[PDB]
Amino acid sequence: EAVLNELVSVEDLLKFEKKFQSEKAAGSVSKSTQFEYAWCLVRSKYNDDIRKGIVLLEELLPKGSKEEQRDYVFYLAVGNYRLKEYEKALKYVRGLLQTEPQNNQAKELERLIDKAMK
Amino acid sequence: EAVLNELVSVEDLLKFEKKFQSEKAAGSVSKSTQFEYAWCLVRSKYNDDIRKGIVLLEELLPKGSKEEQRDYVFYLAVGNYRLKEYEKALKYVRGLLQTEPQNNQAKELERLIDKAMKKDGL
Ligand SMILES: [Zn+2]
Ligand SMILES: [Zn+2]
Ligand SMILES: [Zn+2]
Ligand SMILES: [Zn+2]
Ligand SMILES: [Zn+2]
Ligand SMILES: [Zn+2]
Ligand SMILES: [Zn+2]
Ligand SMILES: [Zn+2]
Ligand SMILES: [Zn+2]
Repeated sequence: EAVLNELVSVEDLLKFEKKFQSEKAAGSVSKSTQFEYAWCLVRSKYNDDIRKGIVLLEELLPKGSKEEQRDYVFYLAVGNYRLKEYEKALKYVRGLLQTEPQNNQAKELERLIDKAMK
Repeated sequence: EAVLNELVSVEDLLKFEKKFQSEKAAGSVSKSTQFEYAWCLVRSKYNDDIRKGIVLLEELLPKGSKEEQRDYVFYLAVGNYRLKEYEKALKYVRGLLQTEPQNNQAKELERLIDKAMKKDGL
């Protein structure tokens, strides 16, 4: 239920933030640590987490491989979709559908963005 | 959020499945990859995925360090809670509370398990 979703999310966000702030103090944030931190931020209920999570994914975009960039663009569309930036979230998932046309998860996300605009 | 949570779950579950199957074909499966896959499995909508995630966590339990074992025990309690293995979920969350008495997440999880048992008539 909602209480269980809150418990697991708090456990993950508390661990990933502590791991992110520790590597940031050491001047060496790995891409996995920054991605998992932004992954929890874009799934948060509050906008100042979603905005922060989108910023972290934008920084990882010019530093990841083509397979890693697809996972970043997917959650950039998810993050902007939850910030009601529907037009920007569409160009992210459409550009993702150009390289993976048969991605059922990305194709279904386009439906949510389209139904939100309509 | 219902359709959106389904999308994020399948996207992560498919990504870590391929990374798990690739390392499995290589012979060696790292603890980080096996944990991340099991972490998504115990959070899936379907029960068969949750059971597979519990098995992967049971294999990592005797291997990991004391800090890694706390995360294994925490999600072993979450997985068994969703499968309504209540007494099994209690022994895990009570074991984590033995080493961390001030863990509000495990303390609230123990109350959640207790509520679900009374709602189910046990
Ligand atoms: Zn936070
Ligand atoms: Zn707020
Ligand atoms: Zn906040
Ligand atoms: Zn806030
Ligand atoms: Zn927050
Ligand atoms: Zn498959
Ligand atoms: Zn992860
Ligand atoms: Zn702990
Ligand atoms: Zn107790």
